[PDB]
Amino acid sequence: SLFELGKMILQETGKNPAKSYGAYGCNCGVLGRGQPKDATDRCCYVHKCCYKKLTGCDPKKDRYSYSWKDKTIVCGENNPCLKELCECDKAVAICLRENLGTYNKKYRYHLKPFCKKADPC
Amino acid sequence: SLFELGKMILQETGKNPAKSYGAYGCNCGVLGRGQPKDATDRCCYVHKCCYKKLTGCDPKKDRYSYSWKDKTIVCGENNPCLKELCECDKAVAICLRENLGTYNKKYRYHLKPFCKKADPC
Ligand SMILES: O=C(O)CCc1ccccc1
Repeated sequence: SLFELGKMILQETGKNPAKSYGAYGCNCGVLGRGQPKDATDRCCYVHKCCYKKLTGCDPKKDRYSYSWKDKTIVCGENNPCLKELCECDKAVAICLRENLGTYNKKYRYHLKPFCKKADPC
Repeated sequence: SLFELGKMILQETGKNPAKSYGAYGCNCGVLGRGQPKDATDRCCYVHKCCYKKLTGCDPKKDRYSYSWKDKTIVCGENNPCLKELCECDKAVAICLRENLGTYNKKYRYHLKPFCKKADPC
């Protein structure tokens, strides 16, 4: 769900997930996808493209189990969809941390309706 | 559009609109409505209910003209829909400023998918 997604992003980046990534760019947080704005945004593009196959689970609401073991996100889920969902969230969390170097605060509270359409997944 | 709306909220409250009201509560900013969580959220519940009386104007994208005169938002505006929309945005801006006294930061980046459903407008 959004709870696990948020903890993962916090754990990886060390930043408040809802505040930095809840409305970042044309892809991250609320809503769907659009043309990415930078690498941080492109992380979430893939993240949502990754969500697309889970038809599945509710990526926002369905909870799942995972562990923070030696500063590594370990998905511990039986249930195919939830396991895939957890791996989606793990990936984006990692990607977000790797691209902290180009995090732009000007995209933090982006107005998404004015985003250009995204390429299909 | 979101630009005039955000400017209004800034002018009345003195606060960053996207940051304070972009994802506040179950009703402020992105998405639809849910059960209000305080007075400030309820100011956006009304705001979104007000959008539903419009006649084909786009509340998120359509620009309109307004003036900041004697510290009052004065909707100019030709085009009747745009004017009602301007009045809708003006209302919530004032309402948001009037209810700054009970603004709760813990609702700032609220997780809206877990909000309980709103009544019909
Ligand atoms: O963005 C923050 O970290 C806190 C911001 C804030 C600014 C003004 C009043 C309350 C909170």
